[PDB]
Order: sequence, then structure tokens, then C-alpha cells
Amino acid sequence: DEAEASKFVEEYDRTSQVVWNEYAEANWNYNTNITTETSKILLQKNMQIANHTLKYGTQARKFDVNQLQNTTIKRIIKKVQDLERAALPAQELEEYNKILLDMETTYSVATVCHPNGSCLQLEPDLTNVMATSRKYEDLLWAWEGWRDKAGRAILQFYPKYVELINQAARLNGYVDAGDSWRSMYETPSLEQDLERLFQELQPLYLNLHAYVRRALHRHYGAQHINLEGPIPAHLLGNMWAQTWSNIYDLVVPFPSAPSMDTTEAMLKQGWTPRRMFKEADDFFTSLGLLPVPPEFWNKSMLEKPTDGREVVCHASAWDFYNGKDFRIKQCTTVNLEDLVVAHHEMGHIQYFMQYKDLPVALREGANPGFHEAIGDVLALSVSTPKHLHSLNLLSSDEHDINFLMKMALDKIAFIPFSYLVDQWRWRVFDGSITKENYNQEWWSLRLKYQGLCPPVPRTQGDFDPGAKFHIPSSVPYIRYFVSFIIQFQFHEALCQAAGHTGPLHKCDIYQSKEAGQRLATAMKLGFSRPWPEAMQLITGQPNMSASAMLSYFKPLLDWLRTENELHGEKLGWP
Ligand SMILES: C[C@H](N[C@@H](CCc1ccccc1)C(=O)O)C(=O)N1CCC[C@H]1C(=O)O
Ligand SMILES: [Cl-]
Ligand SMILES: [Cl-]
Ligand SMILES: [Zn+2]
Repeated sequence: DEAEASKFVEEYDRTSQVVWNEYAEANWNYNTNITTETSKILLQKNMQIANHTLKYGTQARKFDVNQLQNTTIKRIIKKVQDLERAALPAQELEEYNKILLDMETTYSVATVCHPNGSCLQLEPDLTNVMATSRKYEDLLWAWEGWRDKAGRAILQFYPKYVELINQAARLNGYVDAGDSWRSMYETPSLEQDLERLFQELQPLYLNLHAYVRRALHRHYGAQHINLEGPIPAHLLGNMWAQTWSNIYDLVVPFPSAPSMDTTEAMLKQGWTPRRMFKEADDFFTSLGLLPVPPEFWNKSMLEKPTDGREVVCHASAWDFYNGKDFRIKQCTTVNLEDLVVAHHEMGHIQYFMQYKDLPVALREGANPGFHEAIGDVLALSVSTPKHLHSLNLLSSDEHDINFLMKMALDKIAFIPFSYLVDQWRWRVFDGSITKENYNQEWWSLRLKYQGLCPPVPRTQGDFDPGAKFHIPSSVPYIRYFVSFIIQFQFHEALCQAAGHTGPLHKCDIYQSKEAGQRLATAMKLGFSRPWPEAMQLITGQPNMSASAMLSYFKPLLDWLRTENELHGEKLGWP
């Protein structure tokens, strides 16, 4: 029957390309122009792609994968047997698709208004307030307001969403949706592996947390900061306190060594969103990697539209499954934070182009984390003082500690948050957390892992998780935790291949062909082989390891311990 198998995969591939390309079209139109019309069309297309999935998935299940000889065919067919949402009865499928659409629309058009009439959208208004305001009450207004308008509005849809996504998972052979999502890593030991990694980063996070807590105590006052407790969630310069880069000014280790206004420098010399992506595109090509197609610059939405249409601003990279059309949709703002995001997204695009010739079923990253790490790796080099100086955006061991601190505020602060999100969802999916306890358990984890507390007590009806994009958008989050760990492993390996010597944090792989080759060879595998092989190709070993990230920040860890020790900090919280 081996003959029927290769034939099946061939038909699945050519037909999937057509249907998936049409779907991406409708999805893009909705995402870049939210209207009743584009919404209705997208929902119609959902039913069409579902019909295709059910047709080929039903056939795939007729094959006994065990008796299949060719490992590539065996792998593709096993994957096609998973119908995902298409496994749901037609009635539940349309209800599920509408719920997803409603949650996405609700989140993307939510606004927080003042008594007068001035209403602010998340991007860039509220994001700017959280990043620049140093007034406790103004930060509270934005923090609470976003949750009141976005979070609370998602609550009416979540319980049903959970019921339906779990039903689909069970109909595909999994115990629940969390089980289904975790399966993407093909790693039985996943939960234990990630827990060990999280634990290895505790010394660093706890020391950074204590140091930043002391700084906030200095700025906002003893009456608002408990030196032995959690930090109010609205003072970290970010709506979700997932990255603390924006309060660098309040915590700079050596204020005597001033650093240029990077964001002001970009604006000062006319940097634009297009320039930002052009620079990222240049970094990739410098490594010998692929440049984005001409079509990319013509079809991407790199700026928030001003023609009246409403859009999903949250940045994302798109593969239209025809090996030629790739696009990015981002409401880009001119600043260093979004420059890094630009590289992040361009990393996804590079992966798309690298595996474009593989069967559609295998056009995915070695694991989701790999897809998320590519752009971040290059951004690590872009963020170095020397590289920023080469871009004319910047002009001592102290400058070194300041830099590591800036890097830690983003990378280290994000570790517990990235770990937390799916620890919460997996327990919602497995029934451990009911709708009565959604919010309470979210905050229990926010405290346990991040050491944060809500500035305003939560009340019945609040659903703070809904105020975070990936929740109503139903996008898994553990990939970001994996990404932050492995991106440093990649940085370390690529730097070693590039001939770098000395402190790892001083490495800049710009123009390194050796580094480019390692990334390309790995990306070309797509999802054709277990991820340890792609890991081996890049790093020379097959496991995930926190050693690289710890090595990168070693100088900061030493500095933080000394600093916290002399101030008598009590690490942690009750
Ligand atoms: C800006 C970026 N966007 C997402 C998009 C996710 C997504 C998947 C499927 C459909 C729409 C959006 C991405 O990974 O590119 C993002 O959300 N990131 C990057 C790092 C951490 C995470 C965050 O900001 O929470
Ligand atoms: Cl929150
Ligand atoms: Cl994931
Ligand atoms: Zn990403």
C-alpha cells in the first residue's frame, strides 16, 4: 500500500497549497481591514478549508501508519490524521469559528476613554503611556482601563471557547487542548524539561527583581513598594510587565555613563518603519541568508493605516503557501523596541522562505520555539552598543554593566512571564481551573513566578488574561519561553562559529557567513525531523540548555549579587 501513500501525500500537498493560499487571503483581508464584510468572508473560507481538511484527514486515518515504510510519508500522514478544529461537528465548528473571530475583533478594537471623549487604543496610545509615564495614577488608569475594556469583554466567550477547543482535541485523540498543543514538541519530558530550565534562571530573575524593586521603592516611595514583597504590576513600563526595558532610566546601574536617546536618535535622523525592516533585511543578507521578495515590500502593512479602516495591529508574519508571497503586518512605531520586533518578524519570514520547497505539512519550525528564535538571535547582535553605534544610534566596564542591565530588563524579566501563560492555560484546558477561578489562578501564578501583584484588587467579572493578545487569539505561548532559552544557545554557537572570542555579550555576528550557513541548514529542515537534529546542526549538541543564557549574563549576575548584598535585599516574596 506504500504506493497509495506517496500518491496521497502528493495530492494532499498540491490541493492544500491552493486552499491554504485562498484562506490566507481572506484572513489577511480581515486582519488588515476589520469589517462585517471581511469577517463574513473569512468565516465562509473557514468552512471551505475545513471541508478540505476533513476530506484528506478522513482518508489519512484509513492508513495504518505503523505499516508505512517511508519515514517522511509516515510523518506527513500521521500529521494529516489530526483534523484539529475540522474534527468538530459542523454546528460546533461554525460556533467555534465565530467565537474565535469575535474574541479577536473584541480585543483588536477595544479602547479606553476618558470622561471627556479622548479614547486611547492599545497601540500606540496605551503602550506609550505605560512606557513613558512615571505617575502612579496615570499608569493605574491605563493598566486598569485596558483590563476593564479588553479583559472583561473577552470573558463572555472564553468558557465556550475552552469547551469547543477541548472537544476538538479529544476528537483528534488528545485528552485536552493543552495536551494537543504540547504535542507540537514531540517531547514526552517537555513539562519537566521546561521546569528545570525555569529553575536554573531563578537566581538571575530573583536578583534582577530585587534590584528593580529597590529602584521603584526609591522613585515611587516606601508607602507604595514593599521591599520584601511583590512589585505592583503597572510600574514596569509595559502593559503586561512582561519586559521591563522601558524603566531603564529608573534603574540604570551607572548613571554617570549616559547612553544616547536611541529612540530619539532614530526619530532625529528620519528613521521610518520601512527603514527598520530594510535594516533587518540587510542583516539577514549579510549572513548569506535570503532577502525578502519584491512582493514583500509591496503587499506588507508595515504601518498602521490612516485611511479609516480598523486592523489587528499586533505584529505577525504571514506565509501565503505559494512559495512567493510572504508578508508582515505590524503597526510599526519608530523606536528600539519595535526595531527588535521587526527583526523578530523578519525571522519568521526567513524561515518561511527557507522551507518553502518542503511538503506543506512539513512547513513549520523544528518546533514552535525555533520559529520564534531566529529573528531574536540576529536582534541580539543588533542590540549591542557597537552595532547600534554603527547605525549611528549610539555614541568601560560600567557601560558594559549598563548594557547587560538593559538586555536583562527584556530577556530575563520575560522568562517567568513566558513560562506562566501556558502553565495557566494548560490547567484551564485540563479542567483544574474553572471559570469561577480563572482570574484568581492567573494572579496566583503572576505572584508565584513573576513576583507581581495587581495595583487594584480584582473583582468578580475581571478576566485579566483576556487583556493579553495570545489568549483571545488562541496562540500558544510556551514557544516564547523555549525561544528565549534556545536563542542564547544559538547566539553562543553562531558566535563561536564566527570566530568570536571574549565575553559572549560582546559578540556581533553581522556579516558572518559561517553563522548564516548553520541557521540556513537548520531552517531548511522545516518540521521534517525531530527538533534535536536542528538543535544539533546549529549548536553541535541536541538538548535545550540554560547554560548559554547564564553565560551571557554572568557578569550581571555577579554585579547584581554584590549590589543586592550591600543593600541587604531579601530575595523573593511571601
Ligand atoms: C510581536 C510578536 N507576535 C507574534 C504573533 C503571533 C500570532 C500567531 C498566529 C496568528 C496571529 C498572531 C509573533 O510571534 O510573531 C509577539 O507577540 N511576541 C514576540 C515575543 C514575545 C511575544 C509578545 O509580545 O507577547
Ligand atoms: Cl494582567
Ligand atoms: Cl507552542
Ligand atoms: Zn513570533
